[PDB]
Amino acid sequence: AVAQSFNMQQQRRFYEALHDPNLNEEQRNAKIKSIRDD
Repeated sequence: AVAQSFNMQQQRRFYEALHDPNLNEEQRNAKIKSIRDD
C-alpha cells in the first residue's frame, strides 16, 4: 500500500488480487491497476 519499492515490497498483494476468481477479470484487473497505481 503506497510502497517506495512497489515490486520488491508489493508482490503478495498482486498475487492475492490475481488469484481471486470471485472478482471477475475487470474488477480483478482494477485491483491490480491500483495496488501499483497508488
